[PDB]
Amino acid sequence: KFVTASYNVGYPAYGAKFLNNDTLLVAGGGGEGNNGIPNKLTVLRVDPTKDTEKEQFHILSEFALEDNDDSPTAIDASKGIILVGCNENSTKITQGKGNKHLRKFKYDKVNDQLEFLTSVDFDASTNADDYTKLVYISREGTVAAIASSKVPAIMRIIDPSDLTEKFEIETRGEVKDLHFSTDGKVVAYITGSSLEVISTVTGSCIARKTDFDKNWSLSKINFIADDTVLIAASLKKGKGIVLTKISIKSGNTSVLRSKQVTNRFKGITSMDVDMKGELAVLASNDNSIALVKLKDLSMSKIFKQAHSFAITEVTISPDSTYVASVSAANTIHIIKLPLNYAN
Ligand SMILES: [K+]
Ligand SMILES: [K+]
Ligand SMILES: [K+]
Repeated sequence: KFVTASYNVGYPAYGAKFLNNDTLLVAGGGGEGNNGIPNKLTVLRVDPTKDTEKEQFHILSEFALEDNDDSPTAIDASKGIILVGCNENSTKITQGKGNKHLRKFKYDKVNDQLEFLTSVDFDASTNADDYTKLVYISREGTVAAIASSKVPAIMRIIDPSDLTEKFEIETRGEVKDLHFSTDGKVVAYITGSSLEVISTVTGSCIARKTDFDKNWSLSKINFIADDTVLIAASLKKGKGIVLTKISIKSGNTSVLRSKQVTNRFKGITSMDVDMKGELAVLASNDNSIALVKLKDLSMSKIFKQAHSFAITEVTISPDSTYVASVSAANTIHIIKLPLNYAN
């Protein structure tokens, strides 16, 4: 019923995104050391049904980042535009030489090749410990949002064409996760205990919510419909994951439905929702990939030990055919779903 396949990409992977139905973008590396381990962007064609590794995972192109660059920490892609969070060498950073840590690439869909376009230093930081925590770009590729680990927490909303900052949002607490609505006109973000919704056009508040259970730690957020977000939280005391749907309208929010979908794990490291808005995928702390059917908020399948440790990102192809996950254990896990699985 499910076809699965695994591949060792050759370096610890920290980001993954599907460029189309069939093509996976992966980013990561061994970091800045003179260690014989590359820092790379890798583009692969995947087909988990085939018999050999070369057929299941075909590498279309690779971009070698600097051997003395940090490993990439975050990526996203939309319509051939690729945005990558990646510190330069710590020495260059520390000695005030500049940190072009937000980089723009182009994937040529016909050439399959990767091109470095331009990069920019947004944080103006001289602390090598600061990294780009979140990188997201809207479906149409017209707006993006990035988030530093640095203090105080700031969300920058930028133009992906030339990497200019549209506006700077000083968030109140630490930004946990982040998502754009499908039209790209709204970005929603979460801290550990609040939801904030902002227009990407004006920078104005649209809606806000802070009355979550005090035992909840908000973890991830994805849009599932035009005016509806899905928030994943973990139990502070106890073990479990709550998925909640919150509707956003006219300055107010309302909880459509809330439900704990499992008690098997303590927390999750990644979440994605398919474009159809029907399926959610979770990557757990204990290294599982879980499939959640959004109509019922029910967990319908768990792939135990899909990586050996640290699952960094999970991504669903636009046709809802493949579920891809990558980890710091150097592995890529591919799941093929039966057609209309969630239905
Ligand atoms: K290296
Ligand atoms: K890194
Ligand atoms: K998200």
